[PDB]
Amino acid sequence: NSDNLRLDGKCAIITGAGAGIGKEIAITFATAGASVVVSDINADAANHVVDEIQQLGGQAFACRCDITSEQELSALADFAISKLGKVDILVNNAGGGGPKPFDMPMADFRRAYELNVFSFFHLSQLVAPEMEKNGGGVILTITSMKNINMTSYASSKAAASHLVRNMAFDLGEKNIRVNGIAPGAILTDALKSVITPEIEQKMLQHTPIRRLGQPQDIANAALFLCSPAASWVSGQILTVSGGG
Amino acid sequence: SDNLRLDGKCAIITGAGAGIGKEIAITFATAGASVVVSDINADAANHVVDEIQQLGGQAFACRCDITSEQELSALADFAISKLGKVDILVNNAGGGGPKPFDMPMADFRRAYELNVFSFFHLSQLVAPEMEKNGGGVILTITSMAAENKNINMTSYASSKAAASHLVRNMAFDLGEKNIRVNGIAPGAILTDALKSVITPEIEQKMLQHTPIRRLGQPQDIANAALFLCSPAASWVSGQILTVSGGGVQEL
Amino acid sequence: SDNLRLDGKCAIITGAGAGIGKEIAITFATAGASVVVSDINADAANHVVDEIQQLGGQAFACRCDITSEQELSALADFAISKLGKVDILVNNAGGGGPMADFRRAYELNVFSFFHLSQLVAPEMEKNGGGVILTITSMANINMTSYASSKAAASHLVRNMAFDLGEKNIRVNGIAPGAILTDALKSVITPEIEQKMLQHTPIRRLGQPQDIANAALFLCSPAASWVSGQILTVSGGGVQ
Amino acid sequence: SDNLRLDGKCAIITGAGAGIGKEIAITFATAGASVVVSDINADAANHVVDEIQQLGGQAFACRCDITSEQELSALADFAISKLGKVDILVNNAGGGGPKPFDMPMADFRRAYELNVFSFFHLSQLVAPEMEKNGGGVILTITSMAAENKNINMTSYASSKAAASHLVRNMAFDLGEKNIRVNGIAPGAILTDALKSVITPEIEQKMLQHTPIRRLGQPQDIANAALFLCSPAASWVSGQILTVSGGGVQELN
Repeated sequence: NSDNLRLDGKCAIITGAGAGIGKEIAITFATAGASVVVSDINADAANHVVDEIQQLGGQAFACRCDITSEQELSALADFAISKLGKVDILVNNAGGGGPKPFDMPMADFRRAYELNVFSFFHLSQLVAPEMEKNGGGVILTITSMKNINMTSYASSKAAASHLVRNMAFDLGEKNIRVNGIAPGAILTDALKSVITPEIEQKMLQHTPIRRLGQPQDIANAALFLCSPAASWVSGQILTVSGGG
Repeated sequence: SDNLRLDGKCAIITGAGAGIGKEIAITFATAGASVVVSDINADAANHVVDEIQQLGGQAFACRCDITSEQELSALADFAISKLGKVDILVNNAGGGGPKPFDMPMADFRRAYELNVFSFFHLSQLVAPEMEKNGGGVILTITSMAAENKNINMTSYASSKAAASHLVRNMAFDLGEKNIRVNGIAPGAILTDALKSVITPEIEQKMLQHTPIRRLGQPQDIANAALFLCSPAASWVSGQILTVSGGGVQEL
Repeated sequence: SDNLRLDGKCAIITGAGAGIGKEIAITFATAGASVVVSDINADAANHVVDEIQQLGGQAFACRCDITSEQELSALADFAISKLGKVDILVNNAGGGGPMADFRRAYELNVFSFFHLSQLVAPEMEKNGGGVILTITSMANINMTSYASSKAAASHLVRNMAFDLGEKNIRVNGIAPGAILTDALKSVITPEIEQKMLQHTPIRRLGQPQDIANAALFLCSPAASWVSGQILTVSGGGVQ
Repeated sequence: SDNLRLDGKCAIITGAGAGIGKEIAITFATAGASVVVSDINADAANHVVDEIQQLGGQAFACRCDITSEQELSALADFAISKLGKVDILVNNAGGGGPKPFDMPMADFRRAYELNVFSFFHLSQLVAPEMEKNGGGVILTITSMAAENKNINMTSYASSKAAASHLVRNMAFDLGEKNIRVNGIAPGAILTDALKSVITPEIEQKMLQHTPIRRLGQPQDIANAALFLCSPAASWVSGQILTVSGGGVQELN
C-alpha cells in the first residue's frame, strides 16, 4: 500500500528526462527502486540527471536520443534491453510545448505531432514485445501543457489522449496498462527566471492550490499510475493542474 | 515514502459499513488517519471500528442517513468533537441504478437526494472546518453511469453526472479555502456481496470488453482513494479517476 | 425548404412569455406549428399569443409554474384539449446565470423537463413519434448550482434518448451562452459584458434568435436522425 | 427561406465525389451556393458537377490530393479564380480505418496526413481569403471513433480526435476574422457504397444500440452541414454535432 508505491526489480525508460518534469520522473522512479534509462535530446543533460540519481543510490544509465527518428527510438529500446535485461515501464515526456500562431509554417505544426503523438506511439511499439515477455508492464505519456494560439499542441494533446484510451484495448491483452498525465500550472524553470520579488509575495496571498505546483507533483502522480497500487487503472488521462 | 501517509489527519468516510467505503476506512486508518466511520446502520459501522482498533488505528462510529440535513450537521459536529478537526472527507454513501423512464417522480428525486443534495450539503458543512486547519481534501465515489449512455438509466446516470460535475465546480470555489475535490468512478468490484452472486460464466461476460481482463478488488479503489487524499496528490483537484481496467463491465 | 417547417405539428413551449421561450414560440408559429405558450406570468404568456395571432394565428396561453407537478400536469391536459395531439416539446429553464437555492436550479433544469417528458411521451408514442428539446439555463459566481444541474440535464438527454427512442421520440438539448434582449440587463453592466466578448471568438453576444434557429433545426425533419445531442450556441465559448 | 439558404456564397467541398461529400455539394448548390467540387479523381468531381448543373446550380471540378501541400495550394487558387470569394469550406476527404497496433509507422502517419494536416493547411489557405469577405464558415466531417474506445483503432481514432479538437482551437483563432469552425461526426450512412454490401441482417447488428432504429441517409449529414454553414448558425462555433440516431452503429 506504501510498498505499492515502490518499483524495486522494475526497469523504466524515461524520455525528455534531461530537465523539468521528465527529470523528476526519472529521479522519483530511481529513488523508488527502479532501474532507469534517462533519455534526453541532449547527452550532457542526460548524464547530469544520472549523476544526480547515482549520487542518491538508484541505478540509472544515460542515452542521447532524438525521439523524431525511428532508427534512434529503436537504438534506445535496444540500449534499454542491453543495460537493463527487460522493460516493465515506459514514461514518455513531450516537453512543455506552449503557444503558436494559426499561420505557423506546417513543419512547426507537424513538430508537436512528433513530440506528443508519433515518437510516443512508436516507442510504445518498440517496448510492448519486451513487456509481454515478462508477463506485462505499464506505458505512460506526459502530454504538453487557455484556448487561443494553441492549434498544434492542444490538437496533438487530444490525439495522444484518445490514443491512450485505444492503446489500452490493443495492449491490455498483453497485460500492459496505458495512461497519461496532463500537467497544468507548474512552476517551471521558464517561470523562475521570470518571477520577481513583488509576485512571489502577491501569489503567497492566495491559498497553496491557487498558486503553482512543482514538477514533483507530476512525478508523484506518474509514480502512482506506474505502481502496483494502480494495477487496475488503464486508459486514464489524469490532469494535474491544481484548482485555478 | 511519507507523502502517501495520513499521520495526524482526520477523515470522515460515509457509507463505510461494507464494500468500498469499508476498505477505504481501513486503508486510511492503517495509513495513520484517525477515522470517523459513518453508515446508515450503527451495527455495520461498529464492526469496521472494532476491526480498525484490532489493527492499531483510531476510529469512532456514527450512524447517519445522508438524506437528513440535521443528521449531516450532527455527523460533522461528531467529527469535530472526537477528532478535533477534519482534513479528509470520503463521500461514499450514494445509490440508485436501473429504473424505467415511467418511474414515479418520488423515485427520480431519491437519486438526487442520495447522489447530489447529500454530497453538496456535507461538503459545505465540512469546508469551513477544513479552512481553519489550513485546508483539506474532499473525495466522492461517482459512477461510470455519469459518462455512459443506456436505456433505463435516467435517474441514476443524470444524478451521478451532476455529482461528477459538483467535483469540478466545488474544486474551483473551495480552492480559496485550499481544499481539493476529486471523484473515483469504480469498475465492477468483486466485493464480499458480489462474490456470493457471481458465477464463473458471468465473470466472462462482464470482462469481455475489459482490457486488463480481471474484476476489480476493493483494494484497487482504496489505493486510488489513498493517492488522491494524500499529499502526493496536492496538485490534483477537479478530477474523476476511472478505475475499471480500461473498460466498462455490463450486468 | 419545407424540410425545416412545422406545418400541421403541435408544440408545447414553457418559459415562453419572454426571452428565449418567446423567440422559439414565434419562430415555431411562423414555421406553421400550433403553439401552447406557457409562462409563470399569465399576462406575458397572453401578449405572446396575441403577437403570434397578429402574425398568423394558432397559439394558446397556459399559466404554468413548472416547479409544481400538478401545474405541469394541467398544462399537459390543457395542451391536449386545445391541440388534440403533441408532436414537439420545448422545455425552457428559468435560469439567468448568477440549499433551497441549490435545489431551485434542479427543479427548472432537471425535474420539470423529466416530468414534462413523462406526461407528453405517452401522447407522442400514440401518434407514432415526436421530439423533445431542453434549453438548459444560460449558466464563476453562484453558478455551481446551475452548472451541476445543466450537467445532469445534459446527460439526462443522452440517456433519456435511449428510453424514448423505442417510442420513435428524438431528444436533444441546447446549452445557450450569454444572450441579451431578456432581463440580463439586471447585472450585465459594461465591464462584465466586455469580459464575455474577450473569451467569445465571434465578437458579439447572442440574440434569442440564435437559439430559436438551432431549436427549429433540432425539432424539424431536417434533424430526424439527431438524438442525445446537446448543441452549445456560445459564439465559440467554452463551459 | 431566409436564414437557411446560401444565395451568393462560394463553397469549396473536399472528398465531394461520393457519399456524404457528394450530397453536401448537391444540397449546398440547391441552397443557392456556388460550389467547387473536389475529389482525388477529376472524373468524380465532374459527374457531380453535371448532377448539380442539371438542377440549376453553378459548380466546378478541381481535383486535389489533400496529402500534398501544392495540390492544396492549387485547389485554393482555382476556387478564388472560379468563384471570386471563398465563404465556406467543407472538409470531408480523408481515409484511414481499423489497423492493428503493430502497424507500419507509414500507415499510422498517413492517417494524420489524411485526417489532420490536410484539414489544417487547407484552413490555413482559405482563412485569409475568408477574412477579406468579412467572415466565413469552415466545416469538417470527423468520426464517432474520435469519442469511441476499442481495439485495432489507434491510427483512425487518435487522428480523428485531432481533427475534432482542432475544431474548437480554430474557432478561437478565426473568430477575430469572424470565421465559424464546426464539425459533424456521422453515424453509419446508407450511401450507395454501403447499400452494395448491406444484408437485411447486418443492418440489425448495427441498429442494436441505436435509439432511432434506422441507418442514416447522406441527406441527414447534408441537412446538418447546411444548418451549420447557413447564417441560422451565425453564433455556432467550436462544436461537433453527432448525427447517428443517439447511438453507436457497430459491426462489433
